[PDB]
Amino acid sequence: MNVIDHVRDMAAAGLHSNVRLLSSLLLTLSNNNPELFSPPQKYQLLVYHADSLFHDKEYRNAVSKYTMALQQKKALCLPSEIEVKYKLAECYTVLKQDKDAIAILDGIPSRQRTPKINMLLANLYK
Amino acid sequence: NVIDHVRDMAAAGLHSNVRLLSSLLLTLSNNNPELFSPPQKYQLLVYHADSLFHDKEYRNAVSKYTMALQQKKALCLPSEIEVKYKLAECYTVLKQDKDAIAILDGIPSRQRTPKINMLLANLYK
Repeated sequence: MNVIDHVRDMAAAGLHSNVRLLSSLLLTLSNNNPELFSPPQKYQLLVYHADSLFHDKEYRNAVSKYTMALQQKKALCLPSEIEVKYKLAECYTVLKQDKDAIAILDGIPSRQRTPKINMLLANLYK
Repeated sequence: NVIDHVRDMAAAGLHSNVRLLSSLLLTLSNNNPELFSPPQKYQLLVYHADSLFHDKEYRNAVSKYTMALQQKKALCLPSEIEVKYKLAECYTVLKQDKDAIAILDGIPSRQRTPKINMLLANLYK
């Protein structure tokens, strides 16, 4: 297996605390040793970390990581872009930035929107 | 930070927990010999060995414990005397009496706690 695999596992088992401190350290290490991780791996790392930040309820931090993740995604069973946007939207909502929550969701092609994503939108339109 | 966190989980008694983490941290440290302070490396090792000890992997604990002491010689931190104790506990369970005795005997008498004196006494029968 692999270090990031282990972070995804720990993520699964819900050791959020651990994922946070480790992914954080991993990220620090990544900015100092580029190509210790592959671009797909970096995306994974960012999502796991942001998810972590999110569960810990530090939304502004999560927001920046999420948007960083999406940037990475632009470059070319990984976390779905659509899953990330959803949580991003959630962060914005709690932060009372609905303009921004709406934007990210609305930017998802209508045919690609999930029931969950449509609920959120619906609520936002109020 | 990180090392501090592992400490807290250990204290909390969340052992099967710290094993996974400390393990991954150890392998990382090894690959980035400059990622962690010598003092922090020591902590890691000790904490990992303890988890290896809660899970009952004594031979493996012995290894980590001895690497710990081996490191603490290059030099907050867990008592070197407490490590030596746990180390002797492993040898004992493993029935390596000679090795248990040696490590305890090697502690200056002035510094030997009741626990240690008892283990020794037991081992001397």
